Amino acid sequence: GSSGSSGHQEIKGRKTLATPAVRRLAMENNIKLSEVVGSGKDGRILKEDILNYLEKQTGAILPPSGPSSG
Repeated sequence: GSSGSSGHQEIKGRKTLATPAVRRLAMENNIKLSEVVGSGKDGRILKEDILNYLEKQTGAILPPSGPSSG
């Protein structure tokens, strides 16, 4: 055994750079802006980023933890 989890860390960047209409698109889809890899030059997260975050979040890697499968 003696198995451990890689771990988790945080990087500066409290204030997010993205339009207001887009900032909400996340709060509605429970999307972590910070996680949403912005596209705009200045890492500005555009509306497209959101639609691109779900397509990736939906097909994530997760265990069976039961009969359920999706």
